[PDB]
This record gives sequence, C-alpha cells and structure tokens, in this order.
Amino acid sequence: ANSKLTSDFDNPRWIGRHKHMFNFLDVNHNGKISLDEMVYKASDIVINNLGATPEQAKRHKDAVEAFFGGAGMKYGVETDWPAYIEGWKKLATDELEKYAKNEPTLIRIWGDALFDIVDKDQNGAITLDEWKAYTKAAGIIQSSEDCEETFRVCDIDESGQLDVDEMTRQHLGFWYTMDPACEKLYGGAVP
Ligand SMILES: O=C1N2C=C(c3ccc(O)cc3)N[C@@H](Cc3ccccc3)C2=N[C@@]1(Cc1ccc2ccccc2c1)OO
Repeated sequence: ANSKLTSDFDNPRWIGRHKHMFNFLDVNHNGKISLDEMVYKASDIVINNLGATPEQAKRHKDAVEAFFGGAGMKYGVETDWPAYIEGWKKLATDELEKYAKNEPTLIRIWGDALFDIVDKDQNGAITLDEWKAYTKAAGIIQSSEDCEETFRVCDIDESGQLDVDEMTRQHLGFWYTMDPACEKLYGGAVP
C-alpha cells in the first residue's frame, strides 16, 4: 500500500523543492544553469573530493549528463527557471514510467555510479560518515544533524548502511512524487 507512484506537479511543495535545488545549483545567481556547469560540479566533487578513479569519474559524469539531460538541459544552453521546472515534469514522468515497468531509472544509474566511489567496500551501500562526506562536498547538506536525519527516514540495513536500492526508492518519493513517507530525507537542508 505505502509507496506513492503518482506525480504531484501542481503541489507548491514539489515546485518549491525543485526551486530550492535550482537556486542551490545557481551558485552565482545568474537565474540560469547549464549542463556544462552540472557535469563540471559532478566531476569536481568525485575527482577532487572523493577519490574517484578515472574510470569511476567518467561513469559518474555520463550518469549526471543523462540525468539533467532527461530534464531537458544541454551543453551550451542556459536553462532558466521556467524551462527547468517544465523539463523536470518530463524527467519525473519518464522516470516513474521506467520504474513501474521495472526498467532502470536515471536516478538509479547515478546512485550506482556514485556509490561505487563513495562505498569503500563497493557493495552498493554507504555508512553515515560516507553520506556526510558526499553531501557536505556537494553542499546539498551542510550540517551533520541533517545528514543524520537521512538515516532516520530511510530503512537502514543490518550493518547500519544505506543501500542504493532503498535510497533509490526514497529519491523517487522525494524528488518525483512527494511521498509523505520521504519527507525530511535531507533533514532541514532541502524542504
Ligand atoms: O540525489 C542526489 N541529488 C539530487 C540533486 C537534485 C538537484 C536539483 C533538482 O531539481 C533535483 C535533485 N542534486 C544533487 C547534487 C548534485 C547536482 C549536480 C551535480 C552533482 C551533484 C544530488 N546528489 C544526490 C546524488 C545521489 C546520492 C545517492 C543516491 C542513491 C541512490 C540513487 C541515486 C542517488 C543519487 O544525492 O543528494
């Protein structure tokens, strides 16, 4: 019964969750962001902060390129807020369709590529310390307390780890469907 698989695009809390992220991504307050910037940020984090090998970094870049690409972003194009949020409606729709058909989603492909870098053991799950390292390098969470709230919201495994399958589920609820069970996934960092 639990999980919510229907989009909720007219919910002001959905629009506002993505506007928060648009603003967080628009670090110089240009009112527009490009695919060039998104793939730069992605590879800067993994290579310069998280120890990615060259092959790992390239995999991660392809996943991020495809993800924001699915939201309509392109190299050499500056995407403003109205174009961004309409593109996000298309991304969320396509992702929910793939998920319902048991086909790999762009968010899962990104998770797999990131977790290969972030999980010291390369077995598809991360410790709280590893989650702190990733999110604080990206900047999506600033405080340890918000990082800890992720581990409250998510189902944590028998070793105290957040597995990529569970986090993919949580991301569908949080980014795509406004599932009430996924609120506070990023603590107070992302409304
Ligand atoms: O899910 C993750 N996101 C989501 C976003 C996001 C941004 C805007 C928006 O409107 C919606 C979502 N941004 C980053 C941060 C980022 C942006 C651009 C380049 C590099 C980083 C991010 N990071 C993730 C990465 C992630 C982390 C764990 C995962 C686990 C399973 C599946 C997918 C996963 C994905 O965690 O917060």
